[PDB]
Amino acid sequence: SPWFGMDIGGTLVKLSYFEPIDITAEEEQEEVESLKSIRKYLTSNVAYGSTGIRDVHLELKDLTLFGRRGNLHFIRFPTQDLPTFIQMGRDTVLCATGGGAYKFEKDFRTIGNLHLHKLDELDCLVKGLLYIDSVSFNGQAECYYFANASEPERCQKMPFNLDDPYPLLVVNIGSGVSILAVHSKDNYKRVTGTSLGGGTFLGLCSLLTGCESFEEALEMASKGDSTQADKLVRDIYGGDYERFGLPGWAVASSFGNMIYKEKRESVSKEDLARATLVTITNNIGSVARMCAVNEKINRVVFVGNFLRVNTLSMKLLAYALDYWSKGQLKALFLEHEGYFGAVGALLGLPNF
Amino acid sequence: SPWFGMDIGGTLVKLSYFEPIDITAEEEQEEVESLKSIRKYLTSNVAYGSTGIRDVHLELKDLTLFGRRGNLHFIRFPTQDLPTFIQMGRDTVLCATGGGAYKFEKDFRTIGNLHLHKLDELDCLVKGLLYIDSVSFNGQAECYYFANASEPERCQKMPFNLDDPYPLLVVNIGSGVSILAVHSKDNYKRVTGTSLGGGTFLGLCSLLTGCESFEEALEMASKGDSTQADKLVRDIYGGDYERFGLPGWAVASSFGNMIYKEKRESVSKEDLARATLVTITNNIGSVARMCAVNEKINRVVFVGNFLRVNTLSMKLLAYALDYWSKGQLKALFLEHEGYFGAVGALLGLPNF
Ligand SMILES: Nc1ncnc2c1ncn2[C@@H]1O[C@H](COP(=O)(O)OP(=O)(O)NP(=O)(O)O)[C@@H](O)[C@H]1O
Ligand SMILES: Nc1ncnc2c1ncn2[C@@H]1O[C@H](COP(=O)(O)OP(=O)(O)NP(=O)(O)O)[C@@H](O)[C@H]1O
Ligand SMILES: Nc1ncnc2c1ncn2[C@@H]1O[C@H](COP(=O)(O)OP(=O)(O)NP(=O)(O)O)[C@@H](O)[C@H]1O
Ligand SMILES: Nc1ncnc2c1ncn2[C@@H]1O[C@H](COP(=O)(O)OP(=O)(O)NP(=O)(O)O)[C@@H](O)[C@H]1O
Ligand SMILES: C[C@@H](CO)c1ccc(CC(=O)N2CCN(c3ccc(C#N)nn3)CC2)cc1
Ligand SMILES: C[C@@H](CO)c1ccc(CC(=O)N2CCN(c3ccc(C#N)nn3)CC2)cc1
Ligand SMILES: [Mg+2]
Ligand SMILES: [Mg+2]
Ligand SMILES: [Mg+2]
Ligand SMILES: [Mg+2]
Repeated sequence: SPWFGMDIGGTLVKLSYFEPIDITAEEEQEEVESLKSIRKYLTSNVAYGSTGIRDVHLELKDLTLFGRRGNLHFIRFPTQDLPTFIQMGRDTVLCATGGGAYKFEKDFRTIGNLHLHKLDELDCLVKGLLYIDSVSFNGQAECYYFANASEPERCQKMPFNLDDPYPLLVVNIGSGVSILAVHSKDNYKRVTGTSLGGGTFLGLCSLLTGCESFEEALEMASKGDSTQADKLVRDIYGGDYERFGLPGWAVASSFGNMIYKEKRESVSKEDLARATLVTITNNIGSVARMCAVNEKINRVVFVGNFLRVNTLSMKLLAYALDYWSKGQLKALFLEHEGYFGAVGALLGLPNF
Repeated sequence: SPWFGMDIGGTLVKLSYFEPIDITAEEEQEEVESLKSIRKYLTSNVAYGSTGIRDVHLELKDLTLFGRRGNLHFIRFPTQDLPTFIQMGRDTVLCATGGGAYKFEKDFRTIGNLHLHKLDELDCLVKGLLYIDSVSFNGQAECYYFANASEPERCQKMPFNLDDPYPLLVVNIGSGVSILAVHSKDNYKRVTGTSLGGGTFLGLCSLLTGCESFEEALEMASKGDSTQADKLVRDIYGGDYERFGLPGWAVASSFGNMIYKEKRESVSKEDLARATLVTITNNIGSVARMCAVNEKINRVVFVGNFLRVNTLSMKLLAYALDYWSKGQLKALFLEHEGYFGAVGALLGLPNF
């Protein structure tokens, strides 16, 4: 049967699909038409229906997996459209993770003889992240950081080696945020989480601006000035708060200048989108910083789809984590964004 | 001259005023008319102008201070109205703290011969909190907690003894949030802060609901259901996330159900006010919890005017801190709310 792993999150479904490329002459004969149809559909289209997308740039080419060679594909669609997916499937051993592996278990079982194996969303995240870094991104580093993140004229993406990845703090920014302390391949802990995550960005942005997609919210934020909404240290002190080393540009109160009616009447949607992005991103960085200090871990890797096509938040995390930790913590990022749980689920197939 | 301490914050000015009650016969004669006018104005009115308020219920009666007996009064007004206050003063040694002691230093000096002494906002907070607990609230405890905070039929305010108050984590929830680790009367550190504070509650509430006061925002929140806006663990899993002990009712994504247009169209202003309150309150509790764990401190006292007339947030902090710490941390509260910096500033008078 086809080799899939699926991570059904609170907002997005992520699917990893292994396309064999070593199909012999006899194997092609023995391939049933429904299976050939699935493989050709997945590999000849980059858009599936109105809301599924194959992230072609992430494809791992000529990967050896379970003793076969193939291409590993990365596909996403909204969890809201899982009914379309399941209806397509009804018209296979599925390793599935995320909350939706449990929430929609009975729905997957409407597919006759389908064998669903539910796997833990954070176990799959850790296994998938370690796996992808181990095999490399087609010979390039999977992990990167922003060098000189405090100096815009210098700041640039650069590769980072994770060959000995432990210990590692993993900050998974999805709908909500989970924070993991990883001590070895089989020893990690969920330190805590925060509810101020990607769904808070998208939900608050939607309420405040009328945006109707994540991409629109980011486009608005790129044009906005968060300081039109936020109350800064310099708005309270007139300058720095010197005694505790707080710069005047630091945010004292997110959205705190919106207590003034005349400021609410002048602020733009773009300013509000950027203030929402800045508020959520700084809170994630600060929680990660406190967790790293307590866990005695100095490498913090941020993953999850809050950061897909979101260089603004990545650079803010890189700058803020470095600044507020006095250079003791380093922000790291991974090219495969939000797909690690789906890969980790796929990697569970040999156990069944 | 009159004995005042003033804390000029990012949103509110707090004023502590000592009314002498041991005025002799000769002292009354030597009292100049402008001074008698100030004392009678302050003690015969509970509303000053359109926006100043004396919190009569907080008055400390027959306090011995600087060798005299008197009543200690607690007065607040918006920082936006400090121009009215200074104009009243122009038509004295002022110990002043908060950011506004610096921001408005030149304005205070428009009052002829006035001597301004700027004091640190967190030093004054610590000194004032320790002082008020030491003298008691007219014989009652200044500090309280909520007993049995997880059981609504039992939950009740009860006094707490701080006679040996160290160590103590102090969470100051003003416009922004400062977190202090207090080891002795003269040894404390500002552990960190968060920008998601009282100004975020009021500013976001105002944007989302059109409320035009803090009190209106709380009234709205009391009628709302935050789960109409928030995405809960049970919305993602269908139930608890058992592996990591996350109950289905926990918030996975604040405002995370507002990514759906039809839910934005059905949610009420009251629901949005309550979701704003819950989001900000849980984040403050969680940051306090992480700081307490790292500082090895098990008593966390929450102060600042985000919590004035705000039993909803106090009870949520008491429940959440107890729940998420597995009973290892206790939330404490103080009757004098947001006045500690103003008292601490007053206590600096003998140094000048
Ligand atoms: N399964 C895989 N498929 C494709 N490329 C891989 C895979 N695993 C690792 N790689 C990449 O290819 C490189 C060589 O891997 P590999 O052929 O396993 O040699 P090796 O690991 O150095 N020695 P060994 O594992 O003992 O045979 C690695 O450094 C990765 O960059
Ligand atoms: N096309 C998109 N649609 C919706 N959200 C997007 C999209 N692209 C990026 N995002 C962001 O990515 C977040 C979801 O990230 P993701 O890691 O896929 O979470 P999830 O697994 O669905 N949720 P969770 O159950 O909390 O693990 C959203 O909250 C958005 O901030
Ligand atoms: N300055 C004060 N003015 C009014 N009441 C006070 C003051 N200081 C403390 N109190 C309260 O009054 C009680 C008695 O205080 P006090 O008269 O100082 O006796 P004491 O502290 O027990 N002994 P001592 O300080 O050595 O003279 C305290 O426990 C407080 O509740
Ligand atoms: N009447 C009120 N007007 C405005 N805000 C109020 C009022 N009553 C309570 N609040 C809340 O109290 C918060 C301000 O608390 P407060 O401790 O006085 O901060 P501040 O000292 O002015 N600010 P900061 O400079 O950050 O210390 C506001 O953000 C509101 O959430
Ligand atoms: C799995 C993923 C799905 O989306 C996810 C679930 C839940 C959460 C939230 C989370 O993990 N939480 C723990 C820490 N929480 C608090 C709250 C108050 C106090 C105090 N006082 N302490 N901790 C909030 C929720 C994220 C991601
Ligand atoms: C004095 C008072 C006035 O209102 C006040 C000032 C400032 C603040 C905010 C504060 O103290 N901050 C420190 C911690 N911050 C971050 C941000 C990102 C990362 C990472 N990565 N780490 N830390 C945010 C601001 C509160 C109160
Ligand atoms: Mg997820
Ligand atoms: Mg090898
Ligand atoms: Mg203050
Ligand atoms: Mg005594």
